[PDB]
Amino acid sequence: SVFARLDPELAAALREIPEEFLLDLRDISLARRRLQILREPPLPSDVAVTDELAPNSFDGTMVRVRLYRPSEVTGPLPVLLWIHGGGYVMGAPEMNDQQCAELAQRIPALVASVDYRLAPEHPYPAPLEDCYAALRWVAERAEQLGVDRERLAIAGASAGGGLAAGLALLARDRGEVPVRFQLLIYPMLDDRNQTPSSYEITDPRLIWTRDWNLIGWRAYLGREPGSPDVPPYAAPARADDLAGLPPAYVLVGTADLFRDEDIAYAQRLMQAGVPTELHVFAGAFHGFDVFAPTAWVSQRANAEVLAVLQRALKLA
Amino acid sequence: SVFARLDPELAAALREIPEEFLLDLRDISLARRRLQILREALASLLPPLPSDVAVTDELAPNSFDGTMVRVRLYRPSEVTGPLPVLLWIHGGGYVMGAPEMNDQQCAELAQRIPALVASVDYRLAPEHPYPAPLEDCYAALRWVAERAEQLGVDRERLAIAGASAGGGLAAGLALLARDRGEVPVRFQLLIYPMLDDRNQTPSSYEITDPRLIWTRDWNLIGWRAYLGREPGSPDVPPYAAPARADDLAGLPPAYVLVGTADLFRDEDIAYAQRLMQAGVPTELHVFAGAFHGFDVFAPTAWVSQRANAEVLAVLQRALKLA
Repeated sequence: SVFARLDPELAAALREIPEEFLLDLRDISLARRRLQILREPPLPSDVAVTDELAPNSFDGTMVRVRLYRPSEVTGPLPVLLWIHGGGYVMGAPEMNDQQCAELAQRIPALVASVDYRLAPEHPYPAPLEDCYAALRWVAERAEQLGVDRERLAIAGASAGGGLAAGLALLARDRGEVPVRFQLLIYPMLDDRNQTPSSYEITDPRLIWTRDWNLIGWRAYLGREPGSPDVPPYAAPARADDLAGLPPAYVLVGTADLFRDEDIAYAQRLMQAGVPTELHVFAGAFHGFDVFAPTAWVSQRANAEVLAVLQRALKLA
Repeated sequence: SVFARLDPELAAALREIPEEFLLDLRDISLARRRLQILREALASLLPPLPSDVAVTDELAPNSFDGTMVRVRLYRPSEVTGPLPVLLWIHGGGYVMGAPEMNDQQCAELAQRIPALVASVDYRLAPEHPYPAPLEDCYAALRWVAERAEQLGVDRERLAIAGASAGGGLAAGLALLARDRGEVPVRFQLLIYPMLDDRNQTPSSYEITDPRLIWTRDWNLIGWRAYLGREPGSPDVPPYAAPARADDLAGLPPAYVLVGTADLFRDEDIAYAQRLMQAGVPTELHVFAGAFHGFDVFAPTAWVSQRANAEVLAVLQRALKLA
């Protein structure tokens, strides 16, 4: 009944999750250590996984970038900068090792996954400047990394899709690093929590609720959600001028808190002349693609993300 | 340049069409000829209709005015048990087209879903304005449901579908069928539907060159013919222009497809999002750099193949036995 608006296969996947495994953002610290304990087929043997460090001139820190290199392939590689989710307050690149290694192999591409700092300890702009530092490092060291600087895509899921959208705006405005494509998977990109869908999801059995969203945005901004003059890099839904952004793909489910902000952002990209594909999946919840990967709709989503990245990052 | 916003493979397809083959809606008889010529150019490049699909014509009674509506049936031979049914409604801006224009698409859907496909020969504007064309589709829907046990079809697996003007008629038919409460509809498949007469969305101003198939001016002429009133007039019924419908709750689950370079981009996105907000399960797919009719004008393009494969996959899933 909490599951009533879901694709029946997705409802069945969500029913098999024990109540004690669901997110509780009362205590960020517990939710994290509980999540990392939770997580723990092995990774492809033709993908080399290494950790590198990128200088961040924001505060002079070093950002860890986890690289996934397809060992088989020859010639220079396109690159996918991947940004993980977790509501700006949790997650690590390791949570997406499986997906990143699969994309490295199948695109094929060098996948560079950003170990960005978390809120509330490191609010905006720190986590986005971490992503920008990673992007700048890939671009600058392209020949050393054996990548084509002109085939640089950025991608993220949820909070990571918000960071990816804000990275596209920030990269465009700074005029240093060209970005070929942006792949936004159910991006968390509107702090205001005023869309119809932002009121529709309140039960923690649906993964990401309005209550979790308010806590995540409050931590990330260090300001109340919907505060005046939140920078467009922090909450891309607020960005007025979207002209000259990279070609985009946006995916979201109809049973996602972010349905309405994701549709509005994709439509505004289109109205600013940015080439944009938008796919809204019927009865799909937040994280359906990774929490229920055997569902017919999840397989369609995962096959499509691969197909659009193959096409976008393909040599001319 | 006119083709600047298009996927390069789609721009290549449109560059190949001679200027003299394009639609001119300022003369409806000329437009019907231009479409016959385009229809021949497209069909030229396609294989023959499958041999295992029987194509026949039947008549459905229309109690609106007592006329009979031709319904063109596409029956896959290799399936002897109960079939789902797809009611197909062709495009043509409410002023042109015939079911024969989609013989290839309907025969392939009948074979591949598989389903009985029933294609509506609705009357055209301006000779037969709203509501006649929609009541023709309603008469066809009612006939399929009533005759189901002799057609050998499952009336609990009845989908309605259309392209462009046919997608407007399909959306209007879902509303009319919901409100009359006689015939349950499992699914509505709307391909770049023409469903807002008001022409006030940003995308409705973006396409003015006839080389991009459907322009603002063609849209205003089509709507004017269909309504028998100026487009954007007050009180246009929601059945005639579904974008105007206030309450979308209880409509059949939906699939909506449109390209970013379609006049209908913004009305299609808005209709799909309003379905989702009314609790109707809805899939929306907007294809980057795709023009109006990209799926039939440029079927070999990568984006066209993805669109055609997805329409099939979605219908197979919506119409399969539980």
